[PDB]
Amino acid sequence: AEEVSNKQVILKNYVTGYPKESDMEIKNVTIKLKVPEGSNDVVVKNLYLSCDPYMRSRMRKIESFAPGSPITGYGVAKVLESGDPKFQKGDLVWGMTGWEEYSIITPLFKIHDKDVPLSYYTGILGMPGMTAYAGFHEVCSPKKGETVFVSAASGAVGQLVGQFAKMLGCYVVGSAGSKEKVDLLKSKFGFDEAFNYKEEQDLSAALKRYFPDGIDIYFENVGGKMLDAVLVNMKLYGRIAVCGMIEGVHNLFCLITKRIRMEGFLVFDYYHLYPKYLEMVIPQIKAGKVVYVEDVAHGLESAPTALVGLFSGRNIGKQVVMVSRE
Amino acid sequence: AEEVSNKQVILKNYVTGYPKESDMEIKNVTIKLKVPEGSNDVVVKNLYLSCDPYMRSRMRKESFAPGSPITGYGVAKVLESGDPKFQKGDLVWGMTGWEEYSIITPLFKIHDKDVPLSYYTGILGMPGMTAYAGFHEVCSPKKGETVFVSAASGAVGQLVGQFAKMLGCYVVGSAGSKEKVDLLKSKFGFDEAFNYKEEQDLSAALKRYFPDGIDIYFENVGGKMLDAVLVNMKLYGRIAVCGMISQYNLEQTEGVHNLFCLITKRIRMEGFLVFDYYHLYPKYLEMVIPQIKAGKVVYVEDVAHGLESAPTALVGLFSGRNIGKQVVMVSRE
Repeated sequence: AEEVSNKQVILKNYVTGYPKESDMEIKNVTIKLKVPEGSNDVVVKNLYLSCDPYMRSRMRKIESFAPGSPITGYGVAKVLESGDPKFQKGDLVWGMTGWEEYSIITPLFKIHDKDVPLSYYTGILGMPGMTAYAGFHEVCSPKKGETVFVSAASGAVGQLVGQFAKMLGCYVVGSAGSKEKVDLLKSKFGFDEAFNYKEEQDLSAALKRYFPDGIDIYFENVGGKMLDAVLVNMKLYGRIAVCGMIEGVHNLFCLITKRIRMEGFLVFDYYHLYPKYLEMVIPQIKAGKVVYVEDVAHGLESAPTALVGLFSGRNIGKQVVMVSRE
Repeated sequence: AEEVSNKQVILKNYVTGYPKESDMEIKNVTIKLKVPEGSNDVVVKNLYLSCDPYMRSRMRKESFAPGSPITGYGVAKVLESGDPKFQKGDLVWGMTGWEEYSIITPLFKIHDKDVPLSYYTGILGMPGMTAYAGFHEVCSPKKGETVFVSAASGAVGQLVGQFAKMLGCYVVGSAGSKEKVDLLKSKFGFDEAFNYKEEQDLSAALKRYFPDGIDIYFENVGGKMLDAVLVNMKLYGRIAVCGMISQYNLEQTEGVHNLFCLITKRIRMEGFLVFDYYHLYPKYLEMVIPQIKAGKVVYVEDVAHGLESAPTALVGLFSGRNIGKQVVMVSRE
């Protein structure tokens, strides 16, 4: 069997406050590229690793990461060997993998379309795209002409939700944390309006300015004070898809008077709809009708920085790490 | 037209904290029992008035007006009508004034008086329709699911528990006294119940009653109770947000902290108002009335007598003096 050096990003310890580079280290080991006898494991060479916000919670003790082992997360990989009938040497796959050059994956999606850049299978064609589609299309049951608000709108998820809303004929407003993200939202992603929540003294007032007749749909990435501001601005029968949250919420009585449906979901419950997502979004990508922006960090050695950078909000759009070229 | 003296319960001032009896007064006016010449109004004699917790909010600056009668749901007899739908002698229920006689702009006609008329302020009126629409529709309940009902001895929660039981759900209720807890289990057939005041830790109390979590929360209370439920919900759990009674007498609301559970447990938490479900009211009556007459569905109300008791009845409600649904009888007829 092939035996190769394997660079890994190890969680050195659980993190309490500011996740920092020094909470991870690079370890170099030797791996044999062989399906373990008996198993239906898959042996892969990792090509891209996604840096996704949910991973931060996994660095603290609560399934969390383990000190001493590689970080894991969504990625794109090429199969080298397989004990699973459905994958063969040479297949391209996306799903959960290790933060390392080669992983052994236990019981993952096969990639069929390679006309698109492979990096997209960490964003629009991967979990963030499926998340936006599940929350917006499935949970909010949106209708043409409805008004839509997205918090953390410059994120991997939010930027898609906004474009999907536009594609449907909705009026769409986004919230973000810098001048440059706000301009990106309007100038690159086609949000009708956007605002820097940091510059507003009164979030409810600011939502009222952009939604004079109220909000039909909130794509919730934030919670707390932002949610309170959304609640008093919702239209009757308004819908809130609770995707992510980052202060006590005081305005829940608005759920009654406005008859709001507020509903949490997890993307992995909707993966049986992924083919039907690919059929909607792939042509849009081709017709240049849905755009995507991303920061690409190069090499595993840059991965600790990239991850801390994402957690920090120090980057524009989706953060990814390219593990190797080709 | 007949002209009669008309006692009225007037809101004297907007209310700060818990209402007191002195926030209201009895006034006596002369009323002409006549349909205003242009209108399709109905002239009614009021027989029963409901005391409902949502009224407490209407007492602060839709809101009630200082100097004017309190208004709310009641049961009344038609004396004169400018509306072909309603005839002299009809019994109706709907919004009316806290007074002996009201002029209403059309309101449900009552057909069955083989039940107590007071029932049309509760089990057969708005609270019963709320329990029905909230549990039967909003909660999408299934046999064998676990159900928690806050303010369970209240007018709405006491029905929710019995509906859940009829479906074969396992049902637990919270109330604010030993007497109300005993009632939930002995009369309303809740599987368990507890006095919220006697629990050091609501989250741990709910874990004890629901080892595997709560499928359905019928929410009447809000606040720390909701936070304790959130951490105890099952996967794809549902919360019908009906009322938040713990919140109505506060200058500012309490912060809810556990909404991250909506994500982890994929909960649907949905507000609703009975106004949107009155299309199901004929279905609800035709189901519930046979059950009432068979003693398969039970109700507990308190009936205070005379308009002069209404302030005390209303204040009492807001502070838990009543067992079950509070009503005021204005008159017999």
